[PDB]
Amino acid sequence: MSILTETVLPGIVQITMNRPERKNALDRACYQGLIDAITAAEADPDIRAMVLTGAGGCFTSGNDIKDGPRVAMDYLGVLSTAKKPIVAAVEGFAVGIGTTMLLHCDLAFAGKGASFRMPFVALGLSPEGASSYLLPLIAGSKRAAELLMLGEAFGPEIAHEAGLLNAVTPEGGALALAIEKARALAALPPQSVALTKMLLKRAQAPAVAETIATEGRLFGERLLSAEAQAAFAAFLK
Amino acid sequence: MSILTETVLPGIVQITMNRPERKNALDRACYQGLIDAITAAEADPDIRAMVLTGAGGCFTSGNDIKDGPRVAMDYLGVLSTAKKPIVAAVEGFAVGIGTTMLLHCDLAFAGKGASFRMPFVALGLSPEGASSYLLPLIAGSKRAAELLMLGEAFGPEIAHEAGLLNAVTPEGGALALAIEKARALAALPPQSVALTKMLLKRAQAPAVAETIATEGRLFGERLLSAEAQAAFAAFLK
Amino acid sequence: MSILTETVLPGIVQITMNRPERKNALDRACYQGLIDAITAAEADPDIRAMVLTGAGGCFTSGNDIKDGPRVAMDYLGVLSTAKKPIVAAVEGFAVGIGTTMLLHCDLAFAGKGASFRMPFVALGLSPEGASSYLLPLIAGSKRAAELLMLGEAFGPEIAHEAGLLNAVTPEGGALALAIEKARALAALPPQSVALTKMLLKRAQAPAVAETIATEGRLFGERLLSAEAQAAFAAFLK
Repeated sequence: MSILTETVLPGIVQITMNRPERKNALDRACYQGLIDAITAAEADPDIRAMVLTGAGGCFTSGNDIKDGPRVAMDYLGVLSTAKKPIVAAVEGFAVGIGTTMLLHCDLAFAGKGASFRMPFVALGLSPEGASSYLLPLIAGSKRAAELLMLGEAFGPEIAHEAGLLNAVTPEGGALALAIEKARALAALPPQSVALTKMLLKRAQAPAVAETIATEGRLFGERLLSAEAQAAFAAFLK
Repeated sequence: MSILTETVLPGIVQITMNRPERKNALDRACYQGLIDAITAAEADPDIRAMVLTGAGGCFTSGNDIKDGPRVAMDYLGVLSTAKKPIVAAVEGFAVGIGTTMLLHCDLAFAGKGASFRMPFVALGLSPEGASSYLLPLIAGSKRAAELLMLGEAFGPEIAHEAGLLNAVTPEGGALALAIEKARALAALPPQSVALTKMLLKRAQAPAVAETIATEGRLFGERLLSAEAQAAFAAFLK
Repeated sequence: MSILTETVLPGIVQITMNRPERKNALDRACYQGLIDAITAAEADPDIRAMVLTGAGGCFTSGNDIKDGPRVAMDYLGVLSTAKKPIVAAVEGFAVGIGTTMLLHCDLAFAGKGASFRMPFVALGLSPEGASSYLLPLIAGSKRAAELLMLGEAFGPEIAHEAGLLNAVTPEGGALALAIEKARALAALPPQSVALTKMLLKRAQAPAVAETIATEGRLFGERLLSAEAQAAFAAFLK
């Protein structure tokens, strides 16, 4: 119950990652909570768009180290196959699955001061979220290599240039823009919106599902490597 | 006979959408006219490049509501498989198939003040022109969603950033640049130009042809939906 | 022995195209030399990254006209399947295979004043390096057509915008940045780096190998055309 859900406007549900003490870090129940909200909103004929965001000037710092990867994979599988529009609004940290889940949102906006990173390689792990398939397609392979292979931190402007964001707002302004765009989505003919999203994703969809499964298997392998063991011990200083 | 054709320079045919009273709106005969010009230029060993443009500070406002989609599909099928270079030059409105036909031109230039839009979703319709396949590839999925799913109007700079335009000229200057580039194409060894274009398009070509057919079937379905009926009635105020 | 190899830092080999009198033009032995360096570095467990560059303010002017294409193809086949990171650093001319080999490097940087070109079409030839497949994917089809079909010369900023370069440095500064990024690659867990690179390239890899073979066959055909014969005679004034 660290995942907030409210109908904030007609046709629009807002799903909020709410754990600011731990930078909205995703607990196992958070993944379940996120699966429940999306599922309910998909089944709800009231609802024509979803906005996804985090509380307290933070999006999410990613997977909670304390609170294997199968539930993360279930969430990505749910997120990537949702039939209705999903609009993301990012402030502060969007790290790990914080970044890669943006790949499956139809629209994404971040304020200045946002900080993105995929540090899987540095933890002796491997890509997730179908990032190893999608990111070369939307960012070009050069940029996909600097972000996934080097695991460089990056700001919203690079995130725009890399195909992760439609637009950068000033700081604290991403949610207002996200809600505006969700409103315009909700005012459109919903069947036509759904058909368009499905056709937009038609060519990538089987490769995304097979990539999530293949990444998950390797990620599970990598969680058992000596490199991951040493890197986590290094990450705890 | 609202489609003008002239050999304007050695090796170069200019095909002009000429209906300024209706913003070069495409009539059923216009599609046929456009099919005839491309076909003749393809068969003509005189001809090494085509420039495509509209008269009167306008490219086209798209499909003429008065004057089903099979002939549009035949034109796209013809445009997408032409063996010789096609260079587009856009002023003013390039709306609907006005925009999506740019996907199949090898080069495209627009002046400042150009206005692009794919408003299919707003009319309770669905994507066409193989836009649902190509646009995610050239623009990234984020930007493809704002343009097709929201149907936002957009200018030439966004059209450049979205992979629809090689370059933006000042207003009224797109045709001069288009002709310059067609001249350089015509001065090159034509068999080598043709082989290069074919290899550039080799990976996308079957998916484009199957997407045009699949979009056309859904578009035909959607022309019969209640949503399209209501949206057109709304569009007529 | 115009290909220099040195371990310049721990874990890092630098491979230098060294023929400044002929703008580092690639001789048949240069291709062999480049195959040997990559192969040795791949087999060497000391080595975690490769930097590739040219001497004398030049990257390479490409295939040496004097000193058929099968050895070029063997090099590309080797370059495109290397398991360890490869970082390119470009000054001056990067022409022909000078440009297309950048497609297979994981990272690439050039200084201001760099000059890129794929002039295959102008020589009555055809694309190589799997450029006809990769370049539309990373640059969009519009830009791939201006570069391959027109064979326009272009600078590093366009090379960045076209997905050939991670970043542009000032003149003479590309090697320093390349070495910095290779150092960061070498400091990361190598198995995790290798797994990530392999997953990044997993979807493109069979199409790259089949495209290299198909381009090579057509390139060989084109080396025998009258157009190539006339264009080379024209190129010699």
